Amino acid sequence: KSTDHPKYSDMIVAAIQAEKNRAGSSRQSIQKYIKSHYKVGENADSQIKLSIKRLVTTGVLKQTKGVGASGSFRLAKS
DNA sequence: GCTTTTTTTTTTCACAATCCCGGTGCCGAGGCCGCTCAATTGGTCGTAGACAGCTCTAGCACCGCTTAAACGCACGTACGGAATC
Ligand SMILES: [Ca+2]
Repeated sequence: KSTDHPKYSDMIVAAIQAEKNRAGSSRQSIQKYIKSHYKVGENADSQIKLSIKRLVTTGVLKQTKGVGASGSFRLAKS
């Protein structure tokens, strides 16, 4: 029953939930949609990718396709 | 989830065009022939260039500063392209 309060992971729950029920939000896609006056100028997104894989493992996130040329990971309903 | 609607299918039917065949007939690809001139045979005679030996050109290697240009990095404007009509 430990409430964890992440930083960049909080940043991706708004970047995942900004689009709804159709599987269209990728690491490459999210990084260009989220890069607005806060984050590390360069290689901030490597931690974006670490945040997303750990978010998948909590159970909040799922995937249909991912990495390379195309992807999509979105919030599996609680 | 449930009707109650659009949206996108699939299906079914009639029709146009193309496709494949054998039948037919015409002519040019193919080969033969008989001749001829260009390739071959064997010859002389000259030098183009292969090769050895030497010169010394200029390409390579290396080095030590002095910036100028490349890098990367942040930021956001005007650009590309999706949408509409
Ligand atoms: Ca000869």
